[PDB]
Amino acid sequence: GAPATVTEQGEDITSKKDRGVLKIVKRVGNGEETPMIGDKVYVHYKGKLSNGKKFDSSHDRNEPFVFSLGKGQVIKAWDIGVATMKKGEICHLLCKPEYAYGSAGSLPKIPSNATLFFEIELLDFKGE
Repeated sequence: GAPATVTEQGEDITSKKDRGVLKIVKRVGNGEETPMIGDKVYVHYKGKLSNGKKFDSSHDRNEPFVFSLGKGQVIKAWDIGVATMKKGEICHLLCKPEYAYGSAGSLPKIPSNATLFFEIELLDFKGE
């Protein structure tokens, strides 16, 4: 399924080249520009564990997830991954634990040492 495919066929987008964050572009976005550091980004997402269980989805809330890019407001894999996206893009992101919740996890749903799968849609980005 999709998690296996991004694991086996995804692009390493880390600057360290450690395969900690893998990406596949699923829907091509608009033009060329990607957000810049500090922009207010609006996304929809769904996340799953490696046991197949969905842990969260913004679609279920009828509102986007909003954060300031490149400021450590989200897990490392998201700062890295969302920075590569075009407006309107949908991607799949595989996040090894060192770029996610590490040994701590996120209690109760995300266990220790968890590799995470996300589908992410970049809705919009704005400077303030």
